[PDB]
Amino acid sequence: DTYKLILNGKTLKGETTTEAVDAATAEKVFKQYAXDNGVDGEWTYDDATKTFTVTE
Repeated sequence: DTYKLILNGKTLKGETTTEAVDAATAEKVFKQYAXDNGVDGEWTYDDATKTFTVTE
């Protein structure tokens, strides 16, 4: 299904999606994407909304 990543970083801000079979695939894309974008913050996940949040 479609999973969402909400980025609230110092310089990086946005919302992206990915297509994954499960959230624990989605996390290991998002936790790559957040690497590529040098994001180092606190992560939360809400299953009801299939949304990841990372906050520097």
